[PDB]
Amino acid sequence: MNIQILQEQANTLRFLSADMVQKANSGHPGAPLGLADILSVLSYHLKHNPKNPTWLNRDRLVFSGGHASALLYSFLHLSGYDLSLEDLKNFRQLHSKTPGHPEISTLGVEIATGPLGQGVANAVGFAMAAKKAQNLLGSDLIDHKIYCLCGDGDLQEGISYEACSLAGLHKLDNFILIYDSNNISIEGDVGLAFNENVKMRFEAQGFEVLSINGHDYEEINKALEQAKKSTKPCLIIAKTTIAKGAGELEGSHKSHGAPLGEEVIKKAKEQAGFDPNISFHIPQASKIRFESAVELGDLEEAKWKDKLEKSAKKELLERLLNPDFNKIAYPDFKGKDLATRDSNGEILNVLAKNLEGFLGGSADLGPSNKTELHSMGDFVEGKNIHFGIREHAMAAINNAFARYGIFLPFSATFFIFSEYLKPAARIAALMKIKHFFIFTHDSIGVGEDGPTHQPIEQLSTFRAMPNFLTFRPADGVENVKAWQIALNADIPSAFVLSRQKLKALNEPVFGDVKNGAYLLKESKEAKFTLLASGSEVWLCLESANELEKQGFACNVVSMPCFELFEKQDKAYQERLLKGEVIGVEAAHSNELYKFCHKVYGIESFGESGKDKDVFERFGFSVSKLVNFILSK
Amino acid sequence: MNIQILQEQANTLRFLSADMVQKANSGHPGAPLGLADILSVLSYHLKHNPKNPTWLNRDRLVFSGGHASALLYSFLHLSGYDLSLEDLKNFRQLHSKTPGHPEISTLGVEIATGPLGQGVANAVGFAMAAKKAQNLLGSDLIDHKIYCLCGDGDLQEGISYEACSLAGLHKLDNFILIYDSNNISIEGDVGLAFNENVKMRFEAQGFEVLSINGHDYEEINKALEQAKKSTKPCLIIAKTTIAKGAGELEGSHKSHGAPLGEEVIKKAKEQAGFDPNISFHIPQASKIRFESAVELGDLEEAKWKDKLEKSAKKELLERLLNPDFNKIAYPDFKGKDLATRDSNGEILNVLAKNLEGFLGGSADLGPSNKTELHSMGDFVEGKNIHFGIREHAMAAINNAFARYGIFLPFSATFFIFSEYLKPAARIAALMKIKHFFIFTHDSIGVGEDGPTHQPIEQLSTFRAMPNFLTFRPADGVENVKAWQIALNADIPSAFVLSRQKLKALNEPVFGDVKNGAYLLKESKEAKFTLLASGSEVWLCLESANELEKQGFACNVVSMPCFELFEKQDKAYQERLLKGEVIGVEAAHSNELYKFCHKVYGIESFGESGKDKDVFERFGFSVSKLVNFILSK
Ligand SMILES: Cc1ncc(C[n+]2csc(CCOP(=O)(O)OP(=O)(O)O)c2C)c(N)n1
Ligand SMILES: Cc1ncc(C[n+]2csc(CCOP(=O)(O)OP(=O)(O)O)c2C)c(N)n1
Ligand SMILES: [Ca+2]
Ligand SMILES: [Ca+2]
Repeated sequence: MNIQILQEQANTLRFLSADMVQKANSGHPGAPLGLADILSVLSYHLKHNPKNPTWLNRDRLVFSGGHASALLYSFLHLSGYDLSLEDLKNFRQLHSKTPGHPEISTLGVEIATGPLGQGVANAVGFAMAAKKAQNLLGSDLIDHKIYCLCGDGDLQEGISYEACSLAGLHKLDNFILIYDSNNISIEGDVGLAFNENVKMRFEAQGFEVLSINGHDYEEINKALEQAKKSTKPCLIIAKTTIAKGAGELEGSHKSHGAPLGEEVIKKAKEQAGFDPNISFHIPQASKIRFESAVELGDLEEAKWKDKLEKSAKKELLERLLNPDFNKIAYPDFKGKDLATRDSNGEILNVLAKNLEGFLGGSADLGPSNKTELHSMGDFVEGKNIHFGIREHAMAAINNAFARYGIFLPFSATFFIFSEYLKPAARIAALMKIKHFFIFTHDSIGVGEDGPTHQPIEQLSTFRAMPNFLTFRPADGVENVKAWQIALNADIPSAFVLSRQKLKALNEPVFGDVKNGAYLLKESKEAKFTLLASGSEVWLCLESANELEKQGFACNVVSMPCFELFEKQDKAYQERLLKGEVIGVEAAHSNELYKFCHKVYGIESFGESGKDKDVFERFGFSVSKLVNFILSK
Repeated sequence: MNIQILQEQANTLRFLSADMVQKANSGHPGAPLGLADILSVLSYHLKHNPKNPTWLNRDRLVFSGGHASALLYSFLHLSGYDLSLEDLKNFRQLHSKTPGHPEISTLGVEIATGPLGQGVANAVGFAMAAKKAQNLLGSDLIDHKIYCLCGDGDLQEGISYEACSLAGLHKLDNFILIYDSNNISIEGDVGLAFNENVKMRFEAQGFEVLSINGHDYEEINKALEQAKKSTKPCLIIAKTTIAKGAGELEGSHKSHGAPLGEEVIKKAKEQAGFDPNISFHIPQASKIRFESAVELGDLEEAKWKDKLEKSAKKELLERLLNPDFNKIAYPDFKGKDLATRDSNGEILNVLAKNLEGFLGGSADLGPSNKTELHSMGDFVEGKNIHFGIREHAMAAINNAFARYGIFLPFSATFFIFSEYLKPAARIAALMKIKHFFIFTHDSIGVGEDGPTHQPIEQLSTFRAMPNFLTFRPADGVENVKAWQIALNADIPSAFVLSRQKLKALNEPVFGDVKNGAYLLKESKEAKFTLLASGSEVWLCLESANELEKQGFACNVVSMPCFELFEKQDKAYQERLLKGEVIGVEAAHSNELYKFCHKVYGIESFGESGKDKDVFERFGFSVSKLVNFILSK
């Protein structure tokens, strides 16, 4: 470790990154160039095995400024991960392993980033997950760091303050946040929009704060040594120059998000002692030095595996890595009238008891969402996590729990406030992680709290989001079957649950919850089919009975999951959807026109009043629905 | 102003609030009881006219903890606003003037609150709007305060840190934030989830911070006098006891969100010297003292009107209050191929030039969203607001600009990051305010940045949200017509705009943009109708020309606004939607099944690659769409 080798290594990273952006004619060269000295020093401190990116006790590295992807990919390549030089040459191209922002399908990428702020919160989540993993498995087996690189944009986002609040509270002395402070954003000088005392901000949240020049190798190294010894979460404020090394583009906002240009790169290479006429050059000394991570990480992982072999926690780790969902005996809710928040809370408790890695919490609404895991204690010793009023950071934190390697997390709030965490839910979907979203208080049935607390459009949002099952169970039995599918699925799920008591259903007549929609009532030569979910299913059952008394044969379809129903074959859908099909939901759900001729929904915002008063006002009564169905 | 009258006034507020919650058997009595001493003192400082809640230079009061509604309503009633005692007795009842959280249809309510954090950001917005109003009209005409009451929940939300960052930057010495620090939330002790040094946090953001006992009248008054003289935004940290005055429920989390109970209220009244056997009692001295606001506010408004009469800014205020949208000469984009972000940026500049109160900005993406108002300067002297990377607080701030009385604000970001501000967009919709949302980079056409930056489900979300027009113009001419409707509408609008160049359309054949969907091509005996919006309209025009060459008569429908089309009469919709109707959009838009037999959309997340590569991968080519339409 000396200046000449560190300079060569950092410049190798710079010019790989610049060359990648240039070949693509797209991307972000400024942050890579600004960060290249820090990452060169950090490569000496990072404990990781490039040949086994799943090693449980690896240090976790997060690039919250995911636009700096070319630098990440340069580093993964150089360090010996399964990412080739040819992969680097296909930066930002269709179907490459080097997409414009990082994706977990690229080995070595810990978590997808891009939407600013998320990475900072994910890094907090990894640090909390590491603290829990240490509680379970012991400090002999879990003792690693979590490093996050972030920029101005990350620290302006609300989610960064939310997550960092939690990091200070939980004394996350495994978390090192490195802030690239380059005074530049897309609109130019960061001073146009931000002038906080960042050191005071973070000290207020319980961090130790170090302040460095991010192009001085000795200072970077000294800060990392001191950070690694901290008794607090630590922030390193690193003053850098955007596009450092790129001559006329140094410090320019124009370097943020467009290629540097061929001539700028040539001049830059000249100044650094690189040949301007070659691209994608990796000097020998740098190549050997970066790739030493392979030998060193192999040895560290071997040492760890030896500690695991001696551990009393071997069998526990095996259960955490291989949960048996089929063994679980769920509650039997057959014939029991209940609010689905209450059925769901019972199920959460059964899962927490059966699954040592199943945990989670609510954003200050445990008692209302019914998510308390009774007698299972508070984090870190126990399983209940108190996220505070921090819906967005809760979801981004739990995204990281779901990536850590041994956890099955849930996030809970009122369905209306799903909107506060939706960007993080989207990242769960993009990554196809197993993270469960618990959303209670699902409709105008909320009643008195009024229209700011009454969901209308949120069902449409979650249904429209790809890679995300949205279950809206009509009773406890549906709620169980929903969980059984969710645990076995390869994508995340949300559970949309009532405040109010719902009536238990009779048994399926044809199909079941796994088909997304199924029949509760089936009539030969049906003139009408009433299709509903959740709280509206009994309205439909009753309306269908009135229609039958008037001489109309009816099917009734329960649809606890739209997305699953979309996947059924045509013969199945045809058997359910007979005659004139009317969909009925306390939501503004135009998507039901995919399966229904008519939709009996809610097209406005709600009203503050008693639940029965509000449902009647919005037309959810047997008399009104029957009059609609009979068109008069 | 003495202790005996202040105590009686505060207890009047307590027991009105308690009695209201109790009669409704629903609501939040804890915060009202905790806040009653502060609001009693604050009533002496607040400058307002109960008989004219639109008085432009009134102090603006915001209850960010909108669950404390019963206290707000008690105060409005007592002060002489148009809210009756009978209204108080219909708290939380269907169609009352006293809904569970405050709504602007209740006179005296400055902004709808309920979703935590929003109010704090709205209060920052009112303070910024006041600073701008002072820039325009002079400090002789604008010199009022903005008071915000907030709780733990507000200050844990990210949006509160975002907005308070901006308040410190902009030196908002008209903003007084009063934090009800009662150590209690729904999950119990706030320490389970939050332990920041709140004074240090706010000092880091450029605030003066005062710390008081919120049940000591002299200390409250002294803090307000000092706050009103501050050269910084000021935070008053007020230590209170939740449900103060309610005996066994004092300091209990059970008082947060459920009625205190009849016996608890009786005991409370006994201890305060009120008759336990009467409800909704207003003592004479308190009644006279609170209602003195009527005489005092009438006199202050009269004095102000005299200052207005002498002002050089009289004619300007009249133009601000009565904008003439019909006079505006928009750009003529007929036959011009352009990205709709670029057409839209030109329109923004024309509006900013024509309308003295039209202003706004982007969340660090001015250069990319094309929202710079060229040569119109930076806030406060000018019109461009640099929100930073703070999408959520931007929207909540602009909600308040739209409520202030003289402004027409826009908020801008990439459409994918609309998700970060959606809860505040919902409040714009709930209030039916004129606030315009500018969302560029609307589809997989984004290209290289990849799936985290490529909208899929966001169109469904905004369409599903009530009271919100979502325009997705196919060319510059549609973009203009969209603005013309948006300015005349009684609800907010979003503009969903391309990164990439789009082809100019030919003229409408039947209907126009004001109908939501209209015909570009109409054929007798059409076998197919191709319906699209935005960037997909030319695909449809070309595909329809290929279908015609193969012998199939086709209609082509441009649908720049789904919500407007939903409002057209059946005869109009029937003329457009002929034969087999296929909807085509680069979105996962199942809502199109409302108007289409088939939907040719995107059902997954996107991909990082060149825009032309990504569109081809996802099927957006004439050959592929024609093969789909011909079912083979
Ligand atoms: C939530 C969110 N909003 C907006 C963006 C677009 N964006 C990408 S980077 C950037 C500026 C970030 O600057 P910094 O974080 O300061 O980037 P650096 O320029 O210094 O490379 C923005 C607004 C985003 N990726 N995510
Ligand atoms: C964004 C958001 N999340 C959750 C809620 C539900 N909620 C209402 S008040 C509250 C606790 C707020 O506590 P404080 O603000 O501490 O209320 P106080 O109990 O002291 O009356 C919560 C979680 C909400 N209204 N908005
Ligand atoms: Ca920066
Ligand atoms: Ca509180």
